[PDB]
Amino acid sequence: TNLVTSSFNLTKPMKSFIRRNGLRVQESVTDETDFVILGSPPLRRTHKFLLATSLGIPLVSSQYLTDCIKSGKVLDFRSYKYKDEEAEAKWGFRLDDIHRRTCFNGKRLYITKAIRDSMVGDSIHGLYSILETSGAEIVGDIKRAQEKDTIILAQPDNDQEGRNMSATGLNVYKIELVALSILRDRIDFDEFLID
Ligand SMILES: [Mg+2]
Ligand code: NA
Ligand code: NA
Repeated sequence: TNLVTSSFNLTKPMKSFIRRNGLRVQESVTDETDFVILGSPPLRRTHKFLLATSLGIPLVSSQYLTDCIKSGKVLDFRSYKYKDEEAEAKWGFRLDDIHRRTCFNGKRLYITKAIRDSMVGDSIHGLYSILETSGAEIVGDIKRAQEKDTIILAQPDNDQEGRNMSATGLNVYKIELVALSILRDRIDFDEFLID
């Protein structure tokens, strides 16, 4: 059984339980991950959480491993699904909505130069990873971003490409579109439209 943790301090006794009971901690979420343990509420919208949600991987409470130790047994993690009604209301999604996301399947996305340059390193890496994991095609040539139904992600300010594309009549969207659409498995374009 393969698990990942996010926003959680695995203890030494928990690592020993994992080692002795046929569990394995992975560094990254993949299709081979069976569940992700998250730190206790308030839920943090980490990269691992977003990838797990996109891939249909269950999220599990921090209490699971403690109860496994107390019981001396590998309990059913499905009985320890993560709960946070506050986050569900904030972001408009449901944690028990566990399935592979389809909302970016077949979609083409253009990310402006301003975003690419500002996010160089871990941030842009994460954005490309969530998109590609979710079946999106990333467009590199701004001239191809004119093609029908391309989703253009831009900054609301200080973004020459976003400004110029909007000036042609195209719509450009805030980067927050991606994380929230994964959580909802639905793209609510008007919420993210840049004026
Ligand atoms: Mg870590
Ligand atoms: Na962390
Ligand atoms: Na415009």
